[PDB]
Amino acid sequence: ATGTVSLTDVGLDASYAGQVSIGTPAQDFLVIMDSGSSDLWVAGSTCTENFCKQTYTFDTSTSSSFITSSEAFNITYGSGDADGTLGTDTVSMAGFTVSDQTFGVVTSTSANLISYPLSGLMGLAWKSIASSGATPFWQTLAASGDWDSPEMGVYLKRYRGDNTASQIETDGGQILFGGLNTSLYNGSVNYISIDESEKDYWRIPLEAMVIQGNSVSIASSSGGSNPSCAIDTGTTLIGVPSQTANRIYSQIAGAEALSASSGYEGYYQYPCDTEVTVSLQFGGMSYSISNADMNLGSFTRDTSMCTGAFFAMDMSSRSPVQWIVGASFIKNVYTAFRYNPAAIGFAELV
Ligand SMILES: *[C@@H]1O[C@H](CO)[C@@H](O[C@@H]2O[C@H](CO)[C@@H](O)[C@H](O)[C@H]2NC(C)=O)[C@H](O)[C@H]1NC(C)=O
Ligand code: NA
Ligand code: NA
Repeated sequence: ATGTVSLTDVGLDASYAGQVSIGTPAQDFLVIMDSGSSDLWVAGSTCTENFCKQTYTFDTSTSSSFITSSEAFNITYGSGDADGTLGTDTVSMAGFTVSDQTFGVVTSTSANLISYPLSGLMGLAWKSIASSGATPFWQTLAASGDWDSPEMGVYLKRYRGDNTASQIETDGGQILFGGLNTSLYNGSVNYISIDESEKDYWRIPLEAMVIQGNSVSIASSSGGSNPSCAIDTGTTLIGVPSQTANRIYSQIAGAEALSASSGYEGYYQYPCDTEVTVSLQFGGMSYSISNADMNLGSFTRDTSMCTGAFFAMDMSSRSPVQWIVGASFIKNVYTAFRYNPAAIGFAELV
């Protein structure tokens, strides 16, 4: 079989979310679809955080199939963390069901992790990085032979650069579970193979980067000659090692690091009237990033300067990834996440 999740684009390409349903009878939630993590969680109805007061929450007491657990749930993202306890219940998405899906019932988070209309997050990466130890929903489906083809196809719609766009766009893209949507891409899919040691994040090697026509050195202390890049639908921008970010912005005349005084340490800005030409090389092909994705607008009162989508994020030397490649990149390609043989594919959008 196949099944489609319609995506809502929240926050001007900040987060892409789809509907999950949990419990009996079903309780429905809009959750971040996150190819950079592997746990499902939803804000619980007992949560006393302010955001929980203003969004839909999961009432464990009104699900007749809910199996409680005292086991703690704790997950950390680059943007913050979420805590609560594990639970088990029937979960559906895209017309599929997992009867005894383990997930987090969250009752605290770091400030501003999520808000209305979101209620949680569904991890689309591999079991080995699931904090809960549970097999991810998507992975159960793939492993069971339920899918026509063992892959997920992703389209993220772009609103950044549209001056009349809303903070909630329900026409936000699509995830196809169990195949690729041939109406949304053109030409052949270029698959980059992922070996058995790399089934954690969805990650692939960066071969090269070109900005303003200059090939940037992508060597790093953590990642050696070539970084391993999380292809991460759950992040907004492109996070890279500090050294690499410095090198990137050195290729744009007039670029400078934003001071920590601004409140934007790790970000860089450059002249707003410079259209930046930039591509990332994966699997022997260059993939362009449109100027509408690259230019985030002015972050300070100096309106002649605009912030770029690449930012400095030094990561744990315990991380297997040195780049986090978010929606800023992904909006420019149709993306296939292939379970078997394990691979990430890219195609030109139609
Ligand atoms: C592939 O993507 C296309 C384009 O988004 C989907 O087409 C829509 O499907 C719905 C109902 O299934 C129609 O009512 C819409 O009018 C279609 N939109 C357009 C622009 O044609 C299509 O459903 C997707 N296919 C799969 C299998 O997910
Ligand atoms: Na993530
Ligand atoms: Na420099």
